[PDB]
Amino acid sequence: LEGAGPGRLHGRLGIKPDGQPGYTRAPSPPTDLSMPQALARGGGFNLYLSDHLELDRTAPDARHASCRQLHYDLSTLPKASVIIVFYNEPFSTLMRSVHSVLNGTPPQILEELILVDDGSTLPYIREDGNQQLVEYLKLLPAKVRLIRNEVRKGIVGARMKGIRASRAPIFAILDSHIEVSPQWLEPLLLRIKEDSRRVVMPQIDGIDAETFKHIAGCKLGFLWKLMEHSYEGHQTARLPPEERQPSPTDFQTSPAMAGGLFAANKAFFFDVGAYDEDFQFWGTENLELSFRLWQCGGVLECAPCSRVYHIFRKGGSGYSSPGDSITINKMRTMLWMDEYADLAWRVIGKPRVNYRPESLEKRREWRKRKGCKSFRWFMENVFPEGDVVTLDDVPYLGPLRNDKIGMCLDNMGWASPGHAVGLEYCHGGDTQTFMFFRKVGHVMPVNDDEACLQPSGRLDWCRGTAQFWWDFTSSGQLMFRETKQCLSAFGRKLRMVECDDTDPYQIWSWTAYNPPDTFTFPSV
Amino acid sequence: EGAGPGRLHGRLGIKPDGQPGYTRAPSPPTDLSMPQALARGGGFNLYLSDHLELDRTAPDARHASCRQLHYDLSTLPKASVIIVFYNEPFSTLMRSVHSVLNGTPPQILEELILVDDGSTLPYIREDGNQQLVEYLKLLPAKVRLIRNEVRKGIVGARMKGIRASRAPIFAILDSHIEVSPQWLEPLLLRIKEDSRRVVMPQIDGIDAETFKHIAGGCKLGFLWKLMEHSYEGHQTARLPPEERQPSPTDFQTSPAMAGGLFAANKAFFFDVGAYDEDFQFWGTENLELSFRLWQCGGVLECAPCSRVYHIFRKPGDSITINKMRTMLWMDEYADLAWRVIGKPRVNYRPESLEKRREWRKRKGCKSFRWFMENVFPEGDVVTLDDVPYLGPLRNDKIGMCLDNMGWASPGHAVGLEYCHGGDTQTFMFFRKVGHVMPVNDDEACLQPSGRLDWCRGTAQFWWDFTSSGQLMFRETKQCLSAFGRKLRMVECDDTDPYQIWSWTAYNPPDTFTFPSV
Ligand SMILES: O=c1ccn([C@@H]2O[C@H](COP(=O)(O)OP(=O)(O)O)[C@@H](O)[C@H]2O)c(=O)[nH]1
Ligand SMILES: O=c1ccn([C@@H]2O[C@H](COP(=O)(O)OP(=O)(O)O)[C@@H](O)[C@H]2O)c(=O)[nH]1
Ligand SMILES: [Mn+2]
Ligand SMILES: [Mn+2]
Ligand SMILES: [Mn+2]
Ligand SMILES: [Mn+2]
Repeated sequence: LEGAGPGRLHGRLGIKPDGQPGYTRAPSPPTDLSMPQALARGGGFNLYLSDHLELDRTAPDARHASCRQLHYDLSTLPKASVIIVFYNEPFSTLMRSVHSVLNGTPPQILEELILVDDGSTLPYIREDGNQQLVEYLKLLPAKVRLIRNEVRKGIVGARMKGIRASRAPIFAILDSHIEVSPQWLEPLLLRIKEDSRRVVMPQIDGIDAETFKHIAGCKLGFLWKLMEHSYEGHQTARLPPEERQPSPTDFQTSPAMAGGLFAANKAFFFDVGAYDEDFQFWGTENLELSFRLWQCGGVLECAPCSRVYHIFRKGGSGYSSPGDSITINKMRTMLWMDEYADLAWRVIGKPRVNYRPESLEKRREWRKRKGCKSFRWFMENVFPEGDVVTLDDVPYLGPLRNDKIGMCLDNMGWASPGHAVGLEYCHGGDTQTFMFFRKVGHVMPVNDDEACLQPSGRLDWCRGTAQFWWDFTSSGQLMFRETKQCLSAFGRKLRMVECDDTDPYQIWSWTAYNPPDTFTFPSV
Repeated sequence: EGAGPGRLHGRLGIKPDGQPGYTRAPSPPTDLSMPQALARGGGFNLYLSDHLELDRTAPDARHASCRQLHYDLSTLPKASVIIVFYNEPFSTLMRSVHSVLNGTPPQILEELILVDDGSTLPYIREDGNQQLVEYLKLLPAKVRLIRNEVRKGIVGARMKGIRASRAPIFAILDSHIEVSPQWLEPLLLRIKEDSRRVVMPQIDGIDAETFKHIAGGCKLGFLWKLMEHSYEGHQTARLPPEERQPSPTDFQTSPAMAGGLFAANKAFFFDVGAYDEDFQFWGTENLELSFRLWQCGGVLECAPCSRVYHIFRKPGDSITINKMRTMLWMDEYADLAWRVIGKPRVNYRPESLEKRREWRKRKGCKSFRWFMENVFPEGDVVTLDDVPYLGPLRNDKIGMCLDNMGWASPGHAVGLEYCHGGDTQTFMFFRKVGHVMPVNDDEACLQPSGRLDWCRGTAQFWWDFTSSGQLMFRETKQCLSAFGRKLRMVECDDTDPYQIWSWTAYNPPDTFTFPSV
């Protein structure tokens, strides 16, 4: 288009022949607006507001002041195809994303913008509907090209379609509800140019769901629930001294990624394994990629100078996925965890589903023909700062039983942090199973490695502090280091008392965790 | 203690002197009024129960083929029978305990837990005549009484028993029941082979007035009023051919449960969520468990060889709440269930309900769509596309809507009234059976006579809503007309404005958003 300049590097977007925008902008949201139910009608974010906000919405520059003091030679960088996959995404969010990309990315480095309709059922995105999307696209450069799936395949399914259709040496995947900051793609391209084996991910800022205000705020690990988790304080303390507070312009390696939003050399991406194409809908596809990448000769970095705003959803869901899809994706990811899969399996509930075993083994066959390294290696070199680097760091996993009263601890059915622990009759169920992390002395319910027992008799969010460090003595006591008192089950009440090996009420029996050397997947 | 067949636990309830510790009452009076006696007894004739023996033999209701089975008692897991009760009469409560001990081998019965849910009767009291507490001393040690300081409800009372149970398996029973031979043996074997199975005995009946033993429908669905309903005729026909006439000895799956008489592995039960302990007093806890059980990796089966007789009898806010909480497990279908029970707006404890929404997602429980397509695919509404119309049936010519006239119960006539946009003027359509029904009662069906009647899945209730807007009845090929504020059938003709109706389309959201408080 024409009108090129700073702020609209691809020209004035969204103008018809007449010269007036082809987007009917909405008036200010109502005064009599109920916010808690609007975040459901909008599918996670306030849509009355997004519809009233302009598609060419300026956004503050969130990169560090030192990041702006850089220079990139556009003529010497490879072009890249940005891929935006979307399903039933509202018009305002989807176009504001495309606008933000086209407005803030030089055309010299943007080969194309591929939009992937993953079987949307909205009338504006359907080819048997009002045709608002397709019609409006003619008002965008040819770079922007829409492609569809006749049926919803999921993130993995839709993302491969975009990458497979991409034409550039590099692709950059983005969400359909995003806004970028200046020079967001330039750092990624330069980094992948010098080593095609690097998968680089931008730092993700936020667009508030309710207010749409721009909110600011690199190393990311994982939880044994098979969820991404940001490096905590005690984990950043285990870092090498010179990497504990890296500079704002440095590329920092990350054990894991936050799911989507990354750039990668297309050829390499297909040679390090693309995406397990049996992963369904939403799920843990971000870890299988993270684990697989590192073990098979790749690098995962984050560029603090490449920042992108993202609408994290709140009090609502944008789409509906089946209940089994999440467990399947986790089971398949456990293939890359080797012996540690035994623990991951118990945290997610020792589940047994149809994880498509036939195709999962062919990935194991692929894994061995590629010579990919082990997860123990991964844990010892890529994520050595984790609380569980070896399965010896989980010495006890099982019921915490007091023989005197003949009972064991019980989460009372809610393993989520915040509620109180009670004494009940032992039935050997997951509700009465507890594991121990010796690196931080955390006593946690098996089904949630974020909940930690405290002297108060209740669970709370696990922090690697003196407020959660427990000691399991040789006598069998649960001693709390800070106060140096031991936990007693006297009268079916949880109390702290002077430690004393003669008090049978404070002697506990905790099963030892001596799992196998190799995890054998379940049956179907 | 004198043990043998018929009294597998020995002679129960005898004092040291050698005389029963229960004074039987004489035959009920001849000048007895049944309606007044069935009131003092609380549902069942208590004058008779008091005169009936606690060691009352009962006919074996099991199929003759069920008796040709063999169980090795030494290889079966012990089970804790839990009987919860509130203000249950002595005779009925004890005849049950006697029947259990009399018809259950001691090797497989770890204990029998009696749960007093805050009874206020003098015989059940720590400050009363102490009839129950004393008489229990004359029963084996297996029998253990425990109480709740205040009436907590079924959910509250049953959990107290399950938590107090010490056996790998528990069996929940009513306080007014009598068992058949080998009632517990089939259940234990089934749960031993797969701890994920929740097995239910088939329920026979004890008449309330005469106390006759009555023979007893193993497949159970549900209504959009959130009530269990036994598979109707047209529903059993949608079953696969190999399950339309199941054998008397085969275990048959049931989408839902009809009251809380079931056995389950204790560990499994607590991992499948157990019972929403925010459910209050009596209510629909049987469906919330059923939906949750199936979606979270469990099975609900019925054992036709395990039979139990049950004496069927003859606050209000708790019930609406329990239904709201159950709708959490229905996903988008809650929109339909919500309008059928009257768009209620109450304090459903929206806080603790979210902990279930997280609990459900942390467990990876499947969707209600899955449930309806795999567990209850024989239902009349498998998808919300099976309910295409929901709204007033309006005739623009006379400017009126249909009206249930304030009753909605089957049997009453439909009249024509002026549209006010209320629930009494709302009607939904089930396309699998062509039922025109009032929204507040999916058991009432429009008929050509101009009246509602019990919905039966027959050609006698199948309506067709044409593209022109007519209500055509398939059997007679006649259309409904509102000529003269009267409902009558006329030869169909799209040019007649009196037989053209406007019915709102039902295109609900993709996810149900609960109301506020
Ligand atoms: O079956 C699906 C599910 C999601 N998405 C899209 O994938 C992108 C990433 O998912 P999402 O943003 O919902 O994940 P989040 O980052 O919010 O956790 C979004 O544009 C979704 O609309 C898709 O195309 N198909
Ligand atoms: O607040 C209550 C109400 C009832 N029950 C007992 O729970 C059992 C099942 O209740 P209900 O009488 O409704 O059984 P149904 O008659 O529906 O089979 C009976 O033994 C009741 O006495 C109880 O423990 N607490
Ligand atoms: Mn997103
Ligand atoms: Mn943390
Ligand atoms: Mn009953
Ligand atoms: Mn019926």
